[PDB]
Amino acid sequence: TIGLIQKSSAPEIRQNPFNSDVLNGINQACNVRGYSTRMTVSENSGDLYHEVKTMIQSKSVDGFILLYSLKDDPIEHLLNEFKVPYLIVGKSLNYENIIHIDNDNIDAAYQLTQYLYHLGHRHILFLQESGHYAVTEDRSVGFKQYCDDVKISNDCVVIKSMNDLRDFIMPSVIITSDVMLNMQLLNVLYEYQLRIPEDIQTATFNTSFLTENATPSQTSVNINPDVLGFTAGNTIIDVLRREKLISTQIVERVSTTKIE
Amino acid sequence: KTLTIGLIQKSSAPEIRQNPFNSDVLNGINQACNVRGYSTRMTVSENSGDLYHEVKTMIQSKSVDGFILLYSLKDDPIEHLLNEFKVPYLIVGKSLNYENIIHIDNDNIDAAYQLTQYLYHLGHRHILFLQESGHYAVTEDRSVGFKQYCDDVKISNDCVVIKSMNDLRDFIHMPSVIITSDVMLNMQLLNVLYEYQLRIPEDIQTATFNTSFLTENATPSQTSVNINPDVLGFTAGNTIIDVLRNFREKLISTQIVERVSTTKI
Repeated sequence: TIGLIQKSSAPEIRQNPFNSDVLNGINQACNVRGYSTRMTVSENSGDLYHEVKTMIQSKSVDGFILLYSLKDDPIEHLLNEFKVPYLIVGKSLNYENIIHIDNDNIDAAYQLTQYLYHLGHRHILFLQESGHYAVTEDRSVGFKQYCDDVKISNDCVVIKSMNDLRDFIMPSVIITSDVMLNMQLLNVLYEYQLRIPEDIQTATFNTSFLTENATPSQTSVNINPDVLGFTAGNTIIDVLRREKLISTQIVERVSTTKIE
Repeated sequence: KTLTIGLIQKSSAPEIRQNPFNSDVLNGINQACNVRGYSTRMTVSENSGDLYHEVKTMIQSKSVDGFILLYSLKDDPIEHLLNEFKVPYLIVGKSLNYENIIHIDNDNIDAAYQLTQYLYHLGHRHILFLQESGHYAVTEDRSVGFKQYCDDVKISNDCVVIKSMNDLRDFIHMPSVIITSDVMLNMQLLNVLYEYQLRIPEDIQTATFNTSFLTENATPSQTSVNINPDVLGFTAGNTIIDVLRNFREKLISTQIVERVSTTKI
C-alpha cells in the first residue's frame, strides 16, 4: 500500500483536475504491480500531521508520495524522523537527496509569458493563489523573470478570496497560477462584463476539461499530470525494495489572440 | 482477506474522471475505509471492453475483497460478471439488473421533479432538459422526474440527448431556462451560450445537478441540486464494509442551491 498525501482534502483542492490526473497516473502504475493505495483525508495541516503519523505508527502503509511541496513542511520532518520511504511530486526544498518528480514550473511560466509577449502583450497581470506552496512560487518567479528580461511591468498579486478578487477587479491579459483561481477570475470578469478576448485575455496553468470548456476556452500550459503520476508511482515502487522533470506545452485556445 | 475495496468507475477518461462527483464520493469512501482499516484500488480502463477484463483479472487475482460500482447501467456486463463469481458488491445508484443487490443513491427522479418545480415557481413555462449521452440510470432518472413534473402542470417537456460539443452547438421562441443533467455537460452549455453571446440570467437561465466548486464558480454561478456525494461515499464505504464483516437500500437527501443563473421571470 502506498500513501498519497494531499495538502488538503477540502473541495477546492480535491476537485482540482490536477489531483484526478495525477492519481490516475499513480493507479496505472500501482495496479500493474500489485499495490493498493491510500489517500489522506485531513482538511488542515494540523490533522494531516497526526493523520500521517497515525498512518506511520499503525504501519498501514509501506511508503508515501507527497502530492505537493512546501518549504519547512512539518510532514517532511515527520517522515524523515521516522525514516519512512517517500518522494515528492514537486520541488524538494527541505531535505537533500530526496527523489522528486516535477515540471520546470519557472520555465513553464517564463514560456507562457513569452508567448503572450509575442502576441503583442505589454501589460500583463499575474494572479497568484494564496499559500506558500513551491509550485505557485515557481510560476510567479518565472513570470517576473521574463518581465525583467524584456523590461515590462511585473504586477504579481496574491488573491486571498473571491471577494478580494472582486475588489481587485488595465492589463491586456491576465495569467492565473492555477485553473481553480482561473474559474473564479472568469466568473468575476463576466460579472463586470469584460468580454474575453475582446475586452481582455486570460491564460492559466494545467490543461483539462475545465480549461477546454471554460467560458471561453482557456489558453493554458499542459503540465502532463498523467505522466507525473505514472512516474511517481513507478519510482516509489522501485524504492521499496534524483530529479525527474516532465515537459510542458502551451495549448492555444479562445482566451488569447494577437493584439495590436 | 486483502482488506481492500475495488472501486469500479465507468471510465477513467478525463471528462469522466475529472467530474467533481468522483472526487467527492471517493473522499467519502476514503473517510469510511481509513477508519476501519481498509485499502483501496480503482479501475483505470477507459472503455467497457477493457474494464470487464480488468475487473475479471481483479476477481481472479483475488486482489480485492468487495466492490463498489460508481455507476449503474442497464444490462451491465460487469454486474453479470460480479454475480457469476459471487463477489460482494454494492451500487452507488439505482439497482436495475439483479434484485437484492445493495445500493446507495439519491432519489434522482424526485430531485429533478423538485428542480423543475422550483423553476416553474419562478415563472418558467418553456423548459429544456439537456441529457448527457449514455444509458446510465442516474441520467434516465433525472429525465424522468423532469417529464413527470411537466406532465403534472401540462407544459412542454423538450428533452434532448447531447452526444458531443458539436451536437450541443448545432442544437444551439427559445426556452427561458435550460437544465443540464450534469455539471460537465453544463460547463459545455455555458461555453456555447457565451460564444453565442446569450447572457445569463438576462437572456436565458440555466440549472444543473451536483453542486460543487465548478457550479459555485461557473460563469455565472449556477443554481444547482446538491446531491451530497461525500455522504453517498461515506455511506457506500461503511455499507460495503458492513457486508464484508460479520438486503438494504439507502437514499441520500438532495437540496436546491440557488445562485445567479436563475431568477424570477
